Amino acid sequence: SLRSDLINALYDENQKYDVCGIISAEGKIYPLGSDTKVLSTIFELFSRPIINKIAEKHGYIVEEPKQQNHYPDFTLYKPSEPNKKIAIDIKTTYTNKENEKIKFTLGGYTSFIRNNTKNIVYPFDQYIAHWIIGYVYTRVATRKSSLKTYNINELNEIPKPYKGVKVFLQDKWVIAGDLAGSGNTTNIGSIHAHYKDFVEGKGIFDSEDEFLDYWRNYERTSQLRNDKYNNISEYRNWIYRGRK
Amino acid sequence: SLRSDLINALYDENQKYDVCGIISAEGKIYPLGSDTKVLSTIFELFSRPIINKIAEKHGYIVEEPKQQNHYPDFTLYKPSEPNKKIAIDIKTTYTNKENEKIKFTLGGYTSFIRNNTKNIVYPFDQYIAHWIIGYVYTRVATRKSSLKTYNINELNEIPKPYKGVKVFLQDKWVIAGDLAGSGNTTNIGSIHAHYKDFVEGKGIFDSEDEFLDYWRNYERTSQLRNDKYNNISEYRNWIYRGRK
DNA sequence: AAAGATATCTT
DNA sequence: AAAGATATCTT
Repeated sequence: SLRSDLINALYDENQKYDVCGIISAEGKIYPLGSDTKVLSTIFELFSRPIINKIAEKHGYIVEEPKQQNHYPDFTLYKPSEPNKKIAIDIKTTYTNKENEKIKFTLGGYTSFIRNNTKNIVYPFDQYIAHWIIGYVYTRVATRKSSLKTYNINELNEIPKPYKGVKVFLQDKWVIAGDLAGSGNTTNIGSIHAHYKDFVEGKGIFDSEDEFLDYWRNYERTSQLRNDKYNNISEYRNWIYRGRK
Repeated sequence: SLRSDLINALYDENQKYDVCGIISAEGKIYPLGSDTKVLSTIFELFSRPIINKIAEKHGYIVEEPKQQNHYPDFTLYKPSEPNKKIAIDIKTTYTNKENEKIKFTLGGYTSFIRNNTKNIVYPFDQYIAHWIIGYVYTRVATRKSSLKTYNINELNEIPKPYKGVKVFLQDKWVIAGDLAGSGNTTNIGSIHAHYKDFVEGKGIFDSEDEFLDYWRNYERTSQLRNDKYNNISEYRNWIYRGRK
């Protein structure tokens, strides 16, 4: 299927290629920096060709946003099936050591999930799937990156800002947690777990319907949350009480 | 001076080189996307070797943040004078057609300017200068060709996501404005003007001390600013009356 | 944890 | 404009 083909293509491409710099039209190469600010950008760009190739192979049109603060990174759909759109978002995070627990920010909880057309390319109801392509990289111990330029002959001598990279594709609701991923920017937080758990989808919500109800009624501050719910257990008790 | 040389080098490099993609150690090239999240990263990386080259020529050490989310992008200082550090931050914004008005977000107003060691590499009082290297690019619409990978022999064929790029170097206080650049993320806003005004330094503050005082006492919401000041005129009247 | 940093945009 | 979106991190 589209999903299985995309997952195979992602593993393969990632296992074969290692990004090491930005290149100019004149052939001069500039090395990469250490921060996720740099790496999330690199992984977004690395993924575009893969996604588009697999999508074409299945008769899916691929669209990127026009406005810069609009979700998702990629909207896939067949012209004949306008209400069966697939949303793909690329998310990045790091680990200092290979077997540590990681977590992702999974998007705002006050935008499109509460208002059908807010900050989203197409109305939220036109999407039948929301996939997360997550990249996890291990930072290198050296805090000092290279500050000189290179040429094509020196590609093998350019130091990489990451030690290793792992990728996965998974439905957003399956990996969503019950604690916010950010405060002032009100993001949904993912489960705090090992890479394997994201791959296998060991989440906390019983369904996508529960995931949505939880995040649509989550309060912004703990003060407001204390009289409602602060976690999954409390949310379920809140349902029992009659949503009050 | 360090400053004249740095801007001559940036201006020169920008005219002779055009970034067109990221490259893998295997020689595969991936095209660039058209949003600022992407170009901001590219311009940061493009600037690094130039800043380091010019700094070394003048005997300065160049240091990048050891921790993420710490200002500034580059800290320059002579070993013999640790308390006269220079902060350089790279900022990017876009324009839809050349010669329109632009504005930048100039960093937070509730972190290091109010608390000497908050989110900054070295205590704020050890910096004698805060320079902003600003990049302005004219946005260009993404085409189908940008969604495939390329080879080294095709560098000149890869489409660029920008039509033109202008660069300037100026002191932060000089180009700082009196209105916030963001709400929930409390950023200082720059003057809203044409590129030449940034190069020339036609700002609104009379001194760096006025700039600091204004932003150290700027309230976070218009409700709270109502009885204090919302702009430079009201701030000056407020100062005239005894800060009441 | 929760709250508020990092950079920049949109209406 | 002011306020709150986009992604992610740290204390």
